Amino acid sequence: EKNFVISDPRLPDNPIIFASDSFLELTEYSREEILGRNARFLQGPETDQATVQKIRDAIRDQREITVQLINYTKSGKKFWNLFHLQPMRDQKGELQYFIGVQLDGS
Ligand SMILES: Cc1cc2nc3c(=O)[nH]c(=O)nc-3n(C[C@H](O)[C@H](O)[C@H](O)COP(=O)(O)O)c2cc1C
Repeated sequence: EKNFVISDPRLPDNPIIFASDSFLELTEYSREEILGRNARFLQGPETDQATVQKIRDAIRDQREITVQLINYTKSGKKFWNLFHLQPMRDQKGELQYFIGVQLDGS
């Protein structure tokens, strides 16, 4: 998993708290530009709203999902993101983070 971010769903709007070096390369953002923000900044005009709903539902249900959707780099370059979400639970079985892995399928 080279490109990924980890979010903290115990903080408001599930902000990114960690972004891998490859993710920065992929997306053209600096670490400072994106930590503390929700990963939906990757979306834009052509991102399929139905697929986003599929992600929203998986987050709500706290389950794994793999979808493919149009994302955008900082300059506004489109790419096909083969995206996999995974809930991560602590030692009490309580939701603790989400990991999001991106694969540029373009
Ligand atoms: C860890 C994590 C990684 C995510 N990575 C992406 C991503 O790479 N691309 C994307 O379009 N959305 C990604 N999302 C989803 C958005 O953050 C958001 O959950 C999605 O747009 C659905 O929720 P919303 O309707 O409130 O926008 C990620 C979410 C989480 C929690």
